[PDB]
Formats: sequence, C-alpha cells, structure tokens
Amino acid sequence: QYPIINFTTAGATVQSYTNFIRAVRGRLTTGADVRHEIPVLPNRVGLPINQRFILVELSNHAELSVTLALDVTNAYVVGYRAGNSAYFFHPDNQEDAEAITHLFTDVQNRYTFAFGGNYDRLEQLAGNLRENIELGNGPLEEAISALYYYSTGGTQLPTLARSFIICIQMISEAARFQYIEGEMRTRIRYNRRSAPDPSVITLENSWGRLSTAIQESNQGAFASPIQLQRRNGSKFSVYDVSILIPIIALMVYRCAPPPSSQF
Ligand SMILES: Nc1nc(=O)c2ncc(C(=O)NCC(=O)N[C@@H](Cc3ccccc3)C(=O)O)nc2[nH]1
Repeated sequence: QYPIINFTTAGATVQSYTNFIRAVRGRLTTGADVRHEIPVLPNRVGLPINQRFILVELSNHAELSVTLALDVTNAYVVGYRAGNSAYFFHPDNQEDAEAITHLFTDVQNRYTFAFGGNYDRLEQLAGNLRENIELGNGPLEEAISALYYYSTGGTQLPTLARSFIICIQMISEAARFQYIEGEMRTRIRYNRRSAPDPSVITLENSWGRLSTAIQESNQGAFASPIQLQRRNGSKFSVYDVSILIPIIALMVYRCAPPPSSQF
C-alpha cells in the first residue's frame, strides 16, 4: 500500500509542479523530527518496510506513464516501473536488496541493473555530466518517454541514464532543496530548458555534508564551514544553519538530536 503522488508534464505550470513537490515532501517526512526549522527524513534504523517507500507516477503529453520508487530515508530513486517491467539500481547492501523486493510485486518482469544509481555512474553511462544535461519540462517529458520505451529496445542505455539524471534532479533534488525546486519552477514558467548552474550542482553534491553539519552544529553554528558556489561559480561560505533555512527543505538523518541544553 505505498503512497502514490501523481505529476504530469502535459500542460505543467509552476503551480502544478509546486503542488507535486509539496506533496512528495509531505509523504517523505512524518513531522517527528525537525531541527532548526528543517525537517529530517526518517531514520533507516528500525523503520518498518511498510513505511519505507513512496511512489511517484509520472505521465506526459505523449500519454505514457512510468512510476518511480523513492526511498523515504534519503529521497533516492531506487527503481521504476513501466507497464509490465520494473528496473532497480544495484543495491548498496543486502538489506536494501531485500527492501526492493517489496516494490512492484505484481510486475511480470523484474530486473536489477548491474550498476548503482549514483550520479557519477549515471553520467559515465550517459556520456555527459550533470552540467551539460538540460533540465525543465521538455527534458522531463522526453525522459518519461525514454524510461517507458526501455524494455523494447527503443531507448539506448546512454539515453536511459540521461533520463534518470533529469528525473532525479527534478523530483528528488527539488524535494530536498527549495532552491532547486525554485530553479525548476523558473524553467517550467518560461518553458525554457537549461542545464543546472554551479549553485544547483554544489547544493546536490553537498546535501549529506550539510545535513551532518546542521545536525552536529552547536546551536546552529558549524564547527567547520562548508563552501558552496553561487550561480556565477564564485565561492559562498556557509557557517550556520540560518542561511540554509530558505534553501534546504529536508535533511537525511545523520545523528540523534542532542538533549536540548536549555538556559
Ligand atoms: N538514483 C538516484 N536517486 C537520487 O535521489 C540521487 N541523489 C543523489 C545522487 C548523487 O550521486 N549525489 C551526489 C553526491 O555527492 N551525493 C552525496 C549526498 C547524498 C545525496 C543523496 C543521497 C544520499 C547522499 C553522497 O553520495 O554522499 N544520486 C542519486 N541517484
């Protein structure tokens, strides 16, 4: 019974996309854990299998549909279903391998890719880095068709990998970061695709570090500042959770919240 959120690229607007992302964050977080105003994803440790995934059903103007499975612990796209086939990225560990057996349980054809689903591996397969892959509603429309045609040989591996790269950033990264959701809003509003700039790429690559820096901070102050990049590629130093409240929407669980040492 995993929850399903629907989005279509057909006639998508800033509003329909914002409703989608808000719904996905609503199914990822439980309200149990908020630190400095920033929600934390459920802890993997002890999380029951019936609560472990959400499903995102994507449809497009071509009238096709694919369903992505996201792990609630990290918002990671672990696989997808297109009609009678499902495809999963190579799991990180035995427990995740058992977990994905609980997805798409009726599907006639189940495959586990031999490669993992991280950006570095997908960029190698795609023959292109994130910085050279355009995002927006047109890329997402195209990516939905490409995932849908995989099983029949119509979609080549490099184009499947590029299509995952588009879906992950427009769904998981946008759920993780209001900043990235706003970057996608822009592209959808003007119907103008464009590759992510260094502000988007540095936020993506730093999500885990920022999650840990916030959770281990002293009252919000980082022991070690983290360097991000602005749009023009110039350095932006982060010393404190405060400047990230408009930027990061949710964190991956990294440590227990200390007992509130209150004055
Ligand atoms: N399939 C898939 N779904 C994702 O949501 C996703 N999200 C992110 C990445 C990716 O490599 N990120 C680059 C990176 O530097 N990630 C950090 C931060 C992080 C991101 C996502 C999940 C956990 C940690 C890390 O691997 O340590 N790849 C993913 N692939």
